[PDB]
Amino acid sequence: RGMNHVYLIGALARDPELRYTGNGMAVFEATVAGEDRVRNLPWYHRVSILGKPAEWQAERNLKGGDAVVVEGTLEYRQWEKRSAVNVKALRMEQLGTQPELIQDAGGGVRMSGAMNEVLVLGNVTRDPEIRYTPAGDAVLSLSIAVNENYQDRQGQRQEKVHYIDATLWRDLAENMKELRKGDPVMIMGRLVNEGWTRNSTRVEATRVEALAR
Amino acid sequence: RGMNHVYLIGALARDPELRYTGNGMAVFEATVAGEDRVRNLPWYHRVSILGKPAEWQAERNLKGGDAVVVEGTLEYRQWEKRSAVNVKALRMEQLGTQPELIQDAGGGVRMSGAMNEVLVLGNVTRDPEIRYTPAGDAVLSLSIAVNENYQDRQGQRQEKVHYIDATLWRDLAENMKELRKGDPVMIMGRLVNEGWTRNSTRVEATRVEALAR
Repeated sequence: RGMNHVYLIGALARDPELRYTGNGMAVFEATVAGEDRVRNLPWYHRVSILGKPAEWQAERNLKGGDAVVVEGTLEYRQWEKRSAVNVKALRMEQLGTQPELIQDAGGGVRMSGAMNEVLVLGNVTRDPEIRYTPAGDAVLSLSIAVNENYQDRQGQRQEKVHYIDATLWRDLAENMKELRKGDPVMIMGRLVNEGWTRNSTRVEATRVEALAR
Repeated sequence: RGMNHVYLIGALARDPELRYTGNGMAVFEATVAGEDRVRNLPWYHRVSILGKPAEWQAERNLKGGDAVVVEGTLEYRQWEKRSAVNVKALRMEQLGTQPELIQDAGGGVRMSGAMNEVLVLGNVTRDPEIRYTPAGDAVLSLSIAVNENYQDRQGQRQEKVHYIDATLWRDLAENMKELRKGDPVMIMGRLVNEGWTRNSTRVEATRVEALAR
């Protein structure tokens, strides 16, 4: 139970990198960047692939400016507390068509006519926070727990949690403001980066469904 | 003999990363970014620190938006051929003042009122290429070899070469167009990235001195 899906079509903002962790694990890192018509809103997301798949991807030798499709999951990480959500994939696929690129001052590029979709299903972790813009537009910050099963070194089942933050606007905010900790919910939207004082990767919701309690 | 110096004052364009090579060597990577009044011309340069110094720097926990001073060298690398020049440092130092930052669409930042200086001294590797813009401004592409001594694992002296490309404009181009392979030369200028069809880190010369042959 619980869903965790991200689909991106974007340009590699610059050449990806293959490196290693302190433990010797391969990590392939690329920034995928786009803007979708939904104003033209830009996004840039770091995508990581780990282990042998990282080496396999690196071998494909994709470069900055290449358009890719990526299927991935949102990965929550926590350290000393501070936290971040990033996109994890197993592979990307290069598009056969040549994207229309927009160059930024850093020499980074993004793809016009991109795609950015998230589908997550989990449970609310805490009573949500409702606020209003000065003009009276509702905004609700909602945090959900997405549970992942995995097998450790011993072959015993373990659980991992990803805490995913979502931003709901206007009617979506008003409709979901009565959600409570523990309530199951499904959220569809786009993956965005929201700046604060700090960075936060969030889901800007386009559709939300409270699930049967 | 031979000089290889880069001085940068800029903002970290985003959070730096500590990673490792396939051989387990620590590599600290940061992008330092600025624009200097000399129009306001932006630059973004990847700076690398290797080994224990990389770990030491990572411990300082500098973040995107922090202003730094970096003293470094230009490092030439070659693979299968293709090549790149990057900035190598042993440490950066954070400024005590808060920079005026300019944000790009990628969420990257650069520092206004930055500093970017290169001093190199080596020998011309090949007869230089002179071209003219349509309006008749001279441009000379000049490549020099900068020789570095080092000790290998056995304690024997070895040499390493860095091939550095420079762009000379107008009077500087006309003045230096008679340079020949082997001629010693000193070049001062700013480190830039020049796009082509590909990326090239080059020295845009502000002063050049032919040395006694």
